[PDB]
Amino acid sequence: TGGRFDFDDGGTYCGGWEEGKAHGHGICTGPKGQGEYSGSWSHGFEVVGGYTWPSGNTYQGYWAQGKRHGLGVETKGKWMYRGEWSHGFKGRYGVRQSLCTPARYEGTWSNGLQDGYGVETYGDGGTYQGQWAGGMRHGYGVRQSVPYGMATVIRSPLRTDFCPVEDHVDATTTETYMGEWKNDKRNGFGVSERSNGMKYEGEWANNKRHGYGCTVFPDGSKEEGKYKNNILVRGIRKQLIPHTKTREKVDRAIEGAQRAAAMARTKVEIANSRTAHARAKADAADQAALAARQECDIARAVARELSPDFYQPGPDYVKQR
Repeated sequence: TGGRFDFDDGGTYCGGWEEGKAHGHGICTGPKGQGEYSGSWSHGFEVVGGYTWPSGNTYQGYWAQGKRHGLGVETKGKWMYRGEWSHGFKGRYGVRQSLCTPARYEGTWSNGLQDGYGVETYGDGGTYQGQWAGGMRHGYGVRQSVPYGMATVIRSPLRTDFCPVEDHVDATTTETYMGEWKNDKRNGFGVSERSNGMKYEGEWANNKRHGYGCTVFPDGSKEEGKYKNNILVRGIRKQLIPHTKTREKVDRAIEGAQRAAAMARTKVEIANSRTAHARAKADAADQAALAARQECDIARAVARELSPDFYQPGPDYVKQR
C-alpha cells in the first residue's frame, strides 16, 4: 500500500509502506522539507535511489543503514565523484573529476579524503603519484611538473612543483621531486631534478631545502652544506684554523635522499595499481547511478499518484542550480 506521513521535524514520507515502515518506492524529504530522497526502500531503509540537496547537488546510487554506501555518483558544483561509498563518505576506491578540465584524483579514500595511494592530476596537467593521508600528500611520492612556462603560478610556500622558483629555469624546464612528504609538503629526504640538469639531493622542510644537502647546477658547479629555508647557511669548508663534520653530514643526507627517491618510485607503482581499480569502480558506479535514476522515476510516479499535491522539491533544486 502507500500513504503520506509527516514527521515532527517538518519533512514527509510519501510512497509505499509495509509493516509501518517505508517499503517499495517513495520520496522522503528532510527536516523542514529540505533535501529529498527518491527511490527504492526495503523495511525502512533506502536501497537504490537519488538524493538531491537544495543546492541542486545530487547523489545517485546505493544506500545502506540510512547512508550513501556501495557504488554511487555525486555531483557537487564543478566536481563529480564516481566510485565506492562507505557509511556516507567516499571510499574505499573512486575517482573525483572536474566537470570541465582533466583535473582529477584516482585512487583510495578514507572518510571522504584522499588517503592511501593514488594519483592527482592538477589543473596544469602535472601530477602527484604516491601516498596520501587525510587528504594530503604524506609519506613517499613523486611530483611531476609540466614545463615551467605552462605550470600554474602558485605562491611560495604552497607551491610544490618547482621548489624554489629561481633563475635556473626556462619556459621548457620540468622538475621532478621523488622522496618524502609531510602534511602536503616536501619534507624529509628527497631528490629534486630539473630537465636542465639542476638537482638537489638532501633534506627538505616546508617545500624548501632545509637541513643538509647538495645542489648541482646546470653548469655542473655545486652548492652544498646546511640549508635554512632554501639559503645555504653553512658550507663544507672549515675555517682557516678550526671539530665540524659538514662534509659527512651532507654525504649522509644525499644517501638518505637517494633511498627516499627509490622508495617514492615503489609507492608510485602501488598508486598506479590503485588508480586502475578506482577507474573500474567509477565505471561500475556509473551503472549504479543509472539504476538509481530509474528507481527515482518510479518513486516520483508513485508519490504523484498517492499525493498529487505533495511538492517533490528535487527537480526544482536542480533547475535553479
